[PDB]
Amino acid sequence: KKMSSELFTLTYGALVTQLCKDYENDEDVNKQLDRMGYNIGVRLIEDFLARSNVGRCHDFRETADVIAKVAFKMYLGITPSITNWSPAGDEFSLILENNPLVDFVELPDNHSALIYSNLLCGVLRGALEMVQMAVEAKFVQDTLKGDGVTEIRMRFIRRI
Amino acid sequence: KKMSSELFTLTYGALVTQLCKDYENDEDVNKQLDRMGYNIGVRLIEDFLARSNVGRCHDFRETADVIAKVAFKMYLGITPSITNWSPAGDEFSLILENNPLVDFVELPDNHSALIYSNLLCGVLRGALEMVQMAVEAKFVQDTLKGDGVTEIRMRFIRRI
Ligand SMILES: *C(=O)CCCCCCCCCCCCC
Ligand SMILES: *C(=O)CCCCCCCCCCCCC
Repeated sequence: KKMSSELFTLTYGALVTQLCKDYENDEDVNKQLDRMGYNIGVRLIEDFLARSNVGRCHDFRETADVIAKVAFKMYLGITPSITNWSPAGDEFSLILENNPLVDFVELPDNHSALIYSNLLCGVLRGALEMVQMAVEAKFVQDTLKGDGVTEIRMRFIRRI
Repeated sequence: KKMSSELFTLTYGALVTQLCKDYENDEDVNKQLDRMGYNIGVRLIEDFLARSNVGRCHDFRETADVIAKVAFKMYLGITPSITNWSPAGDEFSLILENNPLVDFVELPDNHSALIYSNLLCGVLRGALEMVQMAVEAKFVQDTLKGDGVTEIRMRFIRRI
């Protein structure tokens, strides 16, 4: 059954806090969050494929639509918009007006290099690798850093 | 907006995995999970009170009903049953047939002392402390350990 995001967001917060304690270095935390996200994505994809009707596909644009309109809604309760497609159609952006994971959070002094929700990039990359799609996911905008929106840039590297 | 539990459960899994790496001792992990839960509960209560109609109360039985029928549903998508009330009415149990947090999980060799979802005990204790209620929350049954259900025993210690 569906649930609100508050407990999830606070739990993610505990994770970030623990990593900051474990490494005392924002860059290390960013790296670990992405790694964990990757491992999560490799597992999460099995659940998604079982609960969706995409079957076996490899189309990048279809993948963008499914990620934004189905996966994000299913696992985070939000529907980001798909924007800025590259001429080649191998790059696009996910625009989030609101990011549940940053609720109740206030990025402190000197923590500017920290990419708080970096876990999501790993999830996207790990999940897509399992469907034979090598991609690059990265944050280019973050409301926690004063930006108007949160933006995840997606780039298709090659088929695996 | 509401969301499924899979990403939350896998994220919690990453947290437990990290703690196991950080301490290499199940008892330490249990302790840290509970501590984190406590900190989460102290914050989560503010969100709950703002989104509920309980106002300022201190009744233990009412609290049990609200926890099981409102809070668990709101934050975890499940409604545990309330059972085994003590004669004094200062103790009760939360019975969970299904615990989202243990999905996709298989408690390994020698990890028997680990209380995988211990975070929840801390959440309950921390949240209740903020409403002037000192309590003890502990797992007495766990489906991960072969039990028929997951059981969280709640005991009212005193008003703060
Ligand atoms: C076929 O060409 C489309 C296949 C799309 C598969 C998308 C899998 C995404 C699941 C994980 C994303 C989680 C985002 C929060
Ligand atoms: C008045 O006597 C009842 C007040 C009950 C407050 C309950 C607060 C519970 C919120 C945190 C529990 C989270 C469980 C997943």
